[PDB]
Amino acid sequence: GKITLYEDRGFQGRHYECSSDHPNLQPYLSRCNSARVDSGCWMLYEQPNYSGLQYFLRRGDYADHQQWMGLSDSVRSCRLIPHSGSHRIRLYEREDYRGQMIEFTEDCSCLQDRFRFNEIHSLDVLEGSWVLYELSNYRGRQYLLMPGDYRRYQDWGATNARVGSLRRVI
Repeated sequence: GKITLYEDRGFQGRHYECSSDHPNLQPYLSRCNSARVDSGCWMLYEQPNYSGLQYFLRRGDYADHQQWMGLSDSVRSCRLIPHSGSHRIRLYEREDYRGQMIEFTEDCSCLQDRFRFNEIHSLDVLEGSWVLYELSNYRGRQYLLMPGDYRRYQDWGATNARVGSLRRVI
């Protein structure tokens, strides 16, 4: 993977290129307002160490932060999302893998239609990486989900359990 991040819109100003995860971009960028993804899928984070608000980017050129649905000019860490062979995820209504479970192998743009619930309290990512979205139709806060077990919503970097949609990283 390869991404180049720029301080100003339109690929102008001081920039930094990456091909791997960086938990601290602050020595290289004082702000970020455009990006060019040459290869790979990436998650940008507002704070260091992969915390705060998250934004998913795929190949292509993003001339300002709004083009990745960002809400600020702050990008302080980034992840290269590893390639996914297949996709499979189990979502649970209650913490620690209790309550109603539903398994997905495809995208879901309205989780509420299936759970008849508005919140997910634990999940296991069996195959592939995914992005969970707070709102339906891939809107609101984003949370990257990589293979692994997540016992509580805090484990995917959320401050509440609200979820509305779910997409495979392809």
